[PDB]
Amino acid sequence: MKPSEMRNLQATDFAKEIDARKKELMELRFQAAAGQLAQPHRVRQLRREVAQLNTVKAELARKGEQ
RNA sequence: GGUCAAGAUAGUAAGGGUCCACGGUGGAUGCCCUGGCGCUGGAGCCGAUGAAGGACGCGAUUACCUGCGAAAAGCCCCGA
Repeated sequence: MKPSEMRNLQATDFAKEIDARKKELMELRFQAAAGQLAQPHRVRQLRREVAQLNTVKAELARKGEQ
């Protein structure tokens, strides 16, 4: 989610922890339009995760090279 | 009482007038402020690591605005 158990992983996993959510974030987005989205928040969350799932990855891009 | 004659005179308002009562219209007036004006002082550059100012977007529902910008009404960190 954010702690040292987020970065904890592989760069590729970051992607996996990305390209998988936006796979949920889709089926969700579909549901909505199809009517049944009972997890309005899920959306916002899943989303918020992807944010972190990059901000971090991005924090590395400078720590270990400057 | 009456009839006849001669006189005189009022009343009704279709509509109007003045005044009062009560209303409608309309926004003056008074009180108020979520908005302005001036002077004093403070502060005084921004931009190819891409401005100024904008287009299209982001929301469970979003047309206007606001904040942002696909990491999209927000993401990390430090403090409070």
